Amino acid sequence: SLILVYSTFPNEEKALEIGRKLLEKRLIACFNAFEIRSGYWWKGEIVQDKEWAAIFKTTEEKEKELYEELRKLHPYETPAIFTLKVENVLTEYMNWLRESV
Repeated sequence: SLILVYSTFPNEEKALEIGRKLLEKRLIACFNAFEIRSGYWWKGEIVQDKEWAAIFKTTEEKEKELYEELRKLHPYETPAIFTLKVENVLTEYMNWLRESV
């Protein structure tokens, strides 16, 4: 079925280049990326950062391969990579997604 894999990137160019590479490899059907502000602890201090998030849409069958490729293309050493399962999907869109990967 459809799965959404989320990650964050240091800038717009890196998010878009990785999404294009994943599409070139036919590992994902599409991506949606957007600018975010983030906050987290780093070296004992709370920091505020500006990043780009992206959601990568693909099938459950491609999840392992997508995790492996995305980890290998990521600029971050320990990137946020996690999966959100979906409960329903418009049939025609699910067919387009499945045919694409």
